Amino acid sequence: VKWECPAGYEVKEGLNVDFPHKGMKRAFIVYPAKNVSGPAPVWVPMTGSVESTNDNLTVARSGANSILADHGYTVIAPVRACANQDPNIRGERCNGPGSNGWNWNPWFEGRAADPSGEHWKNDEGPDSSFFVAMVQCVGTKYKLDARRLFLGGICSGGTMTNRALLFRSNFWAGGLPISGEWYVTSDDGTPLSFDDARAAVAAAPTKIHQGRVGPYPLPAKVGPLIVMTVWGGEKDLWNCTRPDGSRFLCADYRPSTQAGSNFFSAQPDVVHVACSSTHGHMWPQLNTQEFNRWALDTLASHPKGSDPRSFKLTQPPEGYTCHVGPFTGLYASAWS
Repeated sequence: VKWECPAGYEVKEGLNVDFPHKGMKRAFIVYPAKNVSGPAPVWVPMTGSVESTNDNLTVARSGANSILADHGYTVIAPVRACANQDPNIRGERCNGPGSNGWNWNPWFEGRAADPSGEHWKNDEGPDSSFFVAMVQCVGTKYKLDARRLFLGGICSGGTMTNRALLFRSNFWAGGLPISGEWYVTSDDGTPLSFDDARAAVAAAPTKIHQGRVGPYPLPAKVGPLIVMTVWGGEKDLWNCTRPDGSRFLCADYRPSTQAGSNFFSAQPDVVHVACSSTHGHMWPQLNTQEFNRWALDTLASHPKGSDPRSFKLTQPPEGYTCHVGPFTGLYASAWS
């Protein structure tokens, strides 16, 4: 890791605006770690399609992620590009289909189903690179632990976490993709409809599935990481909204969390923890802060480069079931 900022950019505690990156002006919020001497672990939380970055950071039901600073983590939260640097924007001009080859507008987290997404098959996108530049810049003002840079999020933020881990596995130490998409495709990269992608995983629940969320094809080997994928249970689904206001099912996180767990579990230098709950499709609701503390501290117990064989999972808060490896309680096993 290299600690550097765009020439003349002065990082500060709180809201940072007009951060220059790839022709765009970005913003992010910093909460320095509390009760920590020396380099502090980093948490980069990302909101979803409707919740504002401020909601994700300060509202209990949305995760109140800024509170992790009180837990000894320097929190660096990026604002969505669609929000035009406003940390309070919710779904306005963000909650909907993406443009310029992107599938969803909240984050540059997946290539579109049509040919315009072709280029994103092997270009991480401006969000993935922005987060790296963001952390590297904050690191010039606050002492950050280069072996403990973690990012995560819910919904589209979870999808973005998946993409970031696949394209920058040599930077991040790990992540927490909570109910994020994988956008499963055929092995040859052909985009699949929601229904077809859903059926593909159901027909082969233990295989590694390609996906529009990452590079095509997925990398044969990624850098050292610890990834904790979270599924919200039977109700972990997302209903899109048509221009006329009507709603319709457009995402099921059972296949996407399964697919992610399959890929990361197969990786030799990646410790994958699969967690299941029953809160649905939103930030973990049961013992929320207990979960945030447990999850981040679990990730921090595996600094980048650590031997996966040395990892020791501890019991999660009541309301969660987790274990190392791919998900197992989502689809019936073959031997069954």
